Amino acid sequence: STMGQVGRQLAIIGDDINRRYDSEFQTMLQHLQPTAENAYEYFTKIATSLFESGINWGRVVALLGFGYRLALHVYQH
Amino acid sequence: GSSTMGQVGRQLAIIGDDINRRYDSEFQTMLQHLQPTAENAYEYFTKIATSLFESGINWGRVVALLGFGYRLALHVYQH
Repeated sequence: STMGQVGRQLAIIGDDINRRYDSEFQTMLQHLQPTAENAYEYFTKIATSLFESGINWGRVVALLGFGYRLALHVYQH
Repeated sequence: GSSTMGQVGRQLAIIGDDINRRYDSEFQTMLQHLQPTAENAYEYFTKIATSLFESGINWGRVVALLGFGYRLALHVYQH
């Protein structure tokens, strides 16, 4: 039942993560204007340049979220 | 674009570095309060994950759970 307590604190963290950077993702997507024909190439090099300048869990998270929004952007366009 | 990929990559580096330090303290508090071992880490994680997601799931919550699982693994390895 303490599993709910820890689970509730992750819900706050995740909901805070979900809204804190959601706007910053869409700004990049508008400046990128990605399509199905360039999404893979855009994503792969962006990932390489991000990680070759350093990698940590937060950067992995930021890239995962970017890739998720990038996929949503391409599906809707 | 060419130089464009560096700009977006640098913006993700800022976001990731802000994420990495914004919640790192909140995770370690959870790990100290749970005191997980190799023999209860899986049960701890699965129950926490089910209760987290059954109250709702979004990208941030998936992210928060991944990070918790990563730190939980680091904590168990160190003990």
